[PDB]
Amino acid sequence: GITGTWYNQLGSTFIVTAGADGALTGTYESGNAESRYVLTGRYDSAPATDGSGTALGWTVAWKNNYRNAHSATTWSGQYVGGAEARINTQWLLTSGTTEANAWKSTLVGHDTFTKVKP
Amino acid sequence: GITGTWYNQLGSTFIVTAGADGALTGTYESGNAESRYVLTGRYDSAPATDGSGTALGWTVAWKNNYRNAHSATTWSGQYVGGAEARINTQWLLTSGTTEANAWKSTLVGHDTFTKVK
Amino acid sequence: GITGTWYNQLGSTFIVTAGADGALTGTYESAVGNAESRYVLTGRYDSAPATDGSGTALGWTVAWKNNYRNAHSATTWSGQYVGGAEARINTQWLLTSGTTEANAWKSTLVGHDTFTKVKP
Amino acid sequence: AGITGTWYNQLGSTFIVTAGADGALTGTYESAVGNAESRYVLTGRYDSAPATDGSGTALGWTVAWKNNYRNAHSATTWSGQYVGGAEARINTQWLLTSGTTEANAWKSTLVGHDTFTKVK
Ligand SMILES: COC(=O)c1cncc(-c2cc3c(=O)[nH]ccc3o2)c1
Ligand SMILES: COC(=O)c1cncc(-c2cc3c(=O)[nH]ccc3o2)c1
Ligand SMILES: COC(=O)c1cncc(-c2cc3c(=O)[nH]ccc3o2)c1
Ligand SMILES: COC(=O)c1cncc(-c2cc3c(=O)[nH]ccc3o2)c1
Repeated sequence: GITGTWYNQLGSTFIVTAGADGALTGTYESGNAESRYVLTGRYDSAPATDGSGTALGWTVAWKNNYRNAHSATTWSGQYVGGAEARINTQWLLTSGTTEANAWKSTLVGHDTFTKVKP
Repeated sequence: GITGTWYNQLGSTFIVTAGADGALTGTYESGNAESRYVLTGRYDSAPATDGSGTALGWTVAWKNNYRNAHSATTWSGQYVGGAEARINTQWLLTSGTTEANAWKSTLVGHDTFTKVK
Repeated sequence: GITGTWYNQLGSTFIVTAGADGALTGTYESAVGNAESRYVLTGRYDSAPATDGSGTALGWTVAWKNNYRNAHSATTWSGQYVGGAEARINTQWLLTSGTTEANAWKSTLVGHDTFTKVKP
Repeated sequence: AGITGTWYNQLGSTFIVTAGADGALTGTYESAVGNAESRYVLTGRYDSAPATDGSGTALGWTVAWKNNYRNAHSATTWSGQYVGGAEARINTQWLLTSGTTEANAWKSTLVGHDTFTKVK
C-alpha cells in the first residue's frame, strides 16, 4: 500500500506510514541528515473498489534543526497500486513574503513517486 | 497567531492548533458532525520578523464516519498577522480516479481565511 | 461584454477585444515583475456561452517580450467572464520562465487575478 | 525557433502550430484521428528572442472548446517551455476552466500537465 519508501523523479526520498486513522506521517528528503524534514498528511483509508486510485495529500514545512527556507510544499495526488505502484501528485510551494511580493509567492509542479530510485 | 477558529469566503470553518513542534492539527467543516473532517499539516515555527508571512499547509481527506468523497484537498499558503489577520491559500483537490480519467482528477482554486466570519 | 478595458487587483491594465470568431486580442500592462509598458496578448473565448446563468470561459497568453524588455517568460490566464452590474473576469494563472533542465522544477508560478471594468 | 510544426502529447492529442516572427502562435488542436469534429482553433504567444545560455523558450496558448460542431463551454491554457534538440519537447502545465454559475465557481478549474514531442 502507501506505507513504505518512495522516490520522486528527481531523487527525493519520501518515507511514509499510512496509519489506520487516515494519517500520513514520516520524513521527506529533498541525501544527508540535514536535508530531512517532517511531513504530515491524510489519505482515504477506505478507497473505492472500482479500480480507482486512493486520494491523499501531505505537507512539508522547510524548517529543520539545520535550515529554514521560510516556505512549505503541499503534494496532492493519488496512489495507484499494481505491479509497479505509483503515487502521482501535483504540488504547491508557498514562501513567506511581504504583501507586495505575495503575487509571486507560490510555485507549482508535478512529482511522480515509485518504490525504485530513478 | 495561527491557533484558533478561521472562516473562509464560502462559509467553511477551519479549527486549528499550531503546536510548538510545527504541527497543525484540527478539524475542517462546511455545522454537524456529518460535515466535519480531520486535518493535519505543518507550519514554519520560526518565521522571519521582517513583515513576511508565515508559510504553512494542511490536508483534508474527505472521509469521516458518515461520508466519503474519495478525494483530498491540500491548502498551501501563508498566515499574515495584524489587525485584520488572514490566511491566504491556494488549493489542490485530487479525486481517486481510474487511469483513463486521471487527466481530470485535480481541481485548483484559492481560499482566504479570516478570524471573523 | 468582454471587449473593454479591465484592471486587476494589483493595478495591471488589460485592454481586450472579443471578436465574433472567438478571438481575444489586445494589450496587457503589468504593475509587477520584470515588465514595462504594453505587451501583446492573444487568446480565445467561448463565443456562444450557455444560457443557464453560467459565465463565459476564456483564456489568453502574454509573452513578456516587447521593444523595451524581455523577461524570458510567459503568463497564461484561464478563467470566466461573469456579467452583471459589477462585471468581472475571474482567473487563475500560470507564469512559466525559460530555464535550464536542472532549474525546470521551479520554472512555474501560480496565482489568481480578478478583473473589473472599474479600477480598484 | 524549432516550434513550427506538428506536436503530439502523451494521450493522443495533436496540434499543428506556426510560430510567427513576431511571437505569435497560431494553429489547430485536435485528436489523433483528426476528424473535423475534434479540431479547434489555438492561439498564443512565445518568446521570439530566447536566452542563449541553454534555457528553454517560454510560451503559452489557449484553446476554447467550441468549434462548428460542438461546444463544451470551457477553455484550456497551456503554459510551458520549448526545449530543442534531437529529442525536442514542449513541457507544459495547463488550466481548464469551465463556464459555471457562481455557486459552482469554486470547482470550475482543472489543473494538469502535458508533454509534447515531434513523434507520435
Ligand atoms: C534546503 O531546502 C530544501 O531542501 C527545499 C527548499 N524549498 C523547497 C524544496 C522542495 C523539494 C520539493 C520536491 O521534492 N517536490 C516539490 C517541491 C519541492 O520543494 C526543498
Ligand atoms: C461531502 O463532501 C464534502 O464535504 C467535500 C467534498 N469534496 C471537496 C470538498 C471541499 C471543500 C473545500 C474547501 O473549503 N476549499 C477547497 C477545496 C474544498 O473541497 C468538500
Ligand atoms: C517570473 O515572472 C516574470 O518574469 C514576469 C515579468 N513581467 C510580468 C510578469 C507578470 C505580471 C502578471 C500579472 O499581472 N498577473 C499574473 C502574472 C503576472 O506576471 C511576470
Ligand atoms: C473534443 O474535446 C473536448 O470536447 C474537450 C473538452 N474539454 C477539454 C478538453 C481537453 C483536451 C485537453 C488536452 O489535450 N490537454 C489538457 C487539457 C485538455 O482539455 C477537450
